[PDB]
Amino acid sequence: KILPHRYPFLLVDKVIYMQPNKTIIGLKQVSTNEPFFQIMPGVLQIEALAQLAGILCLLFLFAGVDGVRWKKPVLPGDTLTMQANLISFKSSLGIAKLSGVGYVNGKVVINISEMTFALS
Amino acid sequence: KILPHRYPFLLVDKVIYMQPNKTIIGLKQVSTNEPFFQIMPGVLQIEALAQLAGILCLKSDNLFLFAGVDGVRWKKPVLPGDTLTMQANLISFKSSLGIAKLSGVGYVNGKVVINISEMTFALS
Repeated sequence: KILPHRYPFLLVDKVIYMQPNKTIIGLKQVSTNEPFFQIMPGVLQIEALAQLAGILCLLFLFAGVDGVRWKKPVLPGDTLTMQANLISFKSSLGIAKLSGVGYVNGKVVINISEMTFALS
Repeated sequence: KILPHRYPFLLVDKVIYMQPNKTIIGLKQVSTNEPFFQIMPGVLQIEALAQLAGILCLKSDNLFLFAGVDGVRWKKPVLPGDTLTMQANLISFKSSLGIAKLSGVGYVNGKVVINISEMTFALS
């Protein structure tokens, strides 16, 4: 099943765990045959985490990101483990914001304080 | 030529203005031709500027990797054919801890389409 993404390539090979309106965990095996291909740029990590967050929430648009630290370089051979948490949602100012964290071998390679998304 | 960027593409067609230790303006004419996508992914706009900023750090002096980014806001959508006008500003140079901080803005037809408060670079 596939849904939004302005970015052409979905960066979530698998949603291994999801809890409606609360949290979601997924992962990505970085192959040597990735469309954006050697290291996965942290900018595409934001993306992956953005998509996951979007999976959870499910129109939506990526309105902004805050607090991003790329502590480590993702390499082909690395499996990006990701978890995003819904911080707030507003059937008002139609805005939703979640936080995301990505790991490699149980170690944090990326941190995102808050990703903001807007309706339609 | 020159530049480290872990994104295969150089999202900056050309630097139309440079003031070392201070600022830099560049253009990116979004084309239907490219890889990312049809609308331009916000994250690549972070990328497009991040590279523009990097180009400036390189002019200041030394490898600089992208370590953090804050206060990013995507106001308007960038469509193909749009001419991205970006400008990064050198915030600091606390390269005690080997770290640089630039801010950045991108405009399309004189209107702000993206804002990045702080982009952090560092070590090697």
